[PDB]
Amino acid sequence: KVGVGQAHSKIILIGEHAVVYGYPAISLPLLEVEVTCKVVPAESPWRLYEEDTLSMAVYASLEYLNITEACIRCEIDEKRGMGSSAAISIAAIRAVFDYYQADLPHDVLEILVNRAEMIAHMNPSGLDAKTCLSDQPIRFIKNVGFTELEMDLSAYLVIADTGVYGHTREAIQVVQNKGKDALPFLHALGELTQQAEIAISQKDAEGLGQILSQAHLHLKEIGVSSLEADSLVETALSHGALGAKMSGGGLGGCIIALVTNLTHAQELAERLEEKGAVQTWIESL
Amino acid sequence: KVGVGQAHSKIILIGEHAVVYGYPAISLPLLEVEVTCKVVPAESPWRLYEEDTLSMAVYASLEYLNITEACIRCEIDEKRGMGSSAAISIAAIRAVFDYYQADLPHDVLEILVNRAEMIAHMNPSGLDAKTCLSDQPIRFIKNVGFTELEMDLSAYLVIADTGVYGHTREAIQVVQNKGKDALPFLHALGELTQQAEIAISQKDAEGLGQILSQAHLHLKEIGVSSLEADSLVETALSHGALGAKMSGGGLGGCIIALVTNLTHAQELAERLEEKGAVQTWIESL
Ligand SMILES: C[C@@](O)(CCOP(=O)(O)OP(=O)(O)O)CC(=O)O
Ligand SMILES: C[C@@](O)(CCOP(=O)(O)OP(=O)(O)O)CC(=O)O
Ligand SMILES: [Mg+2]
Ligand SMILES: [Mg+2]
Repeated sequence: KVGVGQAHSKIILIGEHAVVYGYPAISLPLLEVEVTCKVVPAESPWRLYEEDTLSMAVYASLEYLNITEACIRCEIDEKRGMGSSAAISIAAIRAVFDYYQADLPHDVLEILVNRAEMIAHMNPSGLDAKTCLSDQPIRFIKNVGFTELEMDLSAYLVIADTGVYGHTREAIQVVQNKGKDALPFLHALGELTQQAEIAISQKDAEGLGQILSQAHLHLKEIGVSSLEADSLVETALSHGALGAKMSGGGLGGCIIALVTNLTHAQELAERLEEKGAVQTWIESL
Repeated sequence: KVGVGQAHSKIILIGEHAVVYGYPAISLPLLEVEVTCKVVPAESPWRLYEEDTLSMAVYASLEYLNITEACIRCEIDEKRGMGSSAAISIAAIRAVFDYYQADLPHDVLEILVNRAEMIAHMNPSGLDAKTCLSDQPIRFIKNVGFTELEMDLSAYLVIADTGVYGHTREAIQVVQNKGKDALPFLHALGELTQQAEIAISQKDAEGLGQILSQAHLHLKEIGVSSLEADSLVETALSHGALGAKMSGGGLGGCIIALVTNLTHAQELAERLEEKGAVQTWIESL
């Protein structure tokens, strides 16, 4: 007997970092980008060596089940770097309960994914987890709620993994340390997110693309982008992408690019891997 | 013309600090404990000198309304120290919109109170604001949600203000810096909150009181209580309180004590002010 669990991932269109301060964020489920965790028997009991979201999901699950001596090991595993912190949490929790064949209502799961994220010190706005449990793009505000969005632009979004494992915590630190000097950054993002909705409302991928490139500049100035991400966006843009920006926690992670044609989309991903992206993925919009 | 806004407050029964890591928290509306803010005309435009939740509520309101030159001043004002960070935010926002006679749906308000709290760097779990907008006690978990609780113990809760202005941010820092050593603290609180629900379910004020005293010890050990708070609880207990603990952000703030008789309640508050509490208040349960 082996326990297995699997979660889908997501990608942030816009609102990264700003969501942390109560500003809206729009994100898209990545239903075909999944993560899997297996749980197996072990000689010695399971221990806690780190504050990473996986170990933390195990712990939070064990605490719940009330098991201190869990003689088990929980490894991971696709599309590697495209699985988020929450995605990993969800998968583990499921794998753990499944191993123990424990009952798991959706409320509980959601409660435990967010708790693991929190004790992993990821400082969740609640957006990652939320989107990984949704099957529709959503509009989100921390500590308040979300609404599902209609998303039909007949466009494609190309996702590229920078290869650099995102230092999300450090990124939140940067924006946090800026204090009041982040307000203009936050403000600018708040606006861009508003227009982003309009554009989406009007099914104007071009308008949208523009807004995204902008979002990237502000994310870059505030200091949470990366050279890998920046050069990938540049490549994106220098190949006719309606727009491009980094998505997620920053300081590593992924890039997203907007396009309205399939030939173009496949071309862009190729071009990107060619430039050094470890993986790519094309999502319909 | 003068703008005015008014919010009610709340008190945390249990889950302080632990709620920050995704653990449940139970809190009670304080409908008769209100805060008021007035907004008036001014010579020079309004500026931002600090990251305190009031100024932050003004800013977030102005940003929303899209007013940069707000030639206005927004002062505060009762039951002083019993008004929370969110309570102050709510009152200001209302006073500001009211001054401008701007439309304000409840969604917007709630969105702006939480945003102000966030830019004021208060690190809201969402509980303060939530309870200040509720008229029923609630069970709460960060980034997930809340449920209203039935609360009928025919008991009284005595609230005492330590006088020391709570250093809530610093307190969150302490628990944050403990890292993994806070897990046992969090765990213990998670449990206590569970029993707290049971007791409430069974209308067992004694059982409940016990749990509260315990909650105070763990809050004290982890290092977020205060001498003023501790000595007040001690006085509470040394006078037959079913239980007592600090409530709120810690490092200052208030104490709550449980009792089931009115004579006892009034007696306790007196005794407490006598010991140095700046204000007291008795809420029905
Ligand atoms: C900074 C944030 O606003 C965005 C984080 O984006 P992701 O959750 O996609 O990042 P990782 O899971 O670390 O790869 C934090 C937050 O809102 O949770
Ligand atoms: C530490 C916390 O869990 C409890 C804060 O309690 P209050 O919001 O009542 O404190 P103040 O408004 O500063 O007086 C933080 C949180 O959950 O928001
Ligand atoms: Mg994340
Ligand atoms: Mg507060």
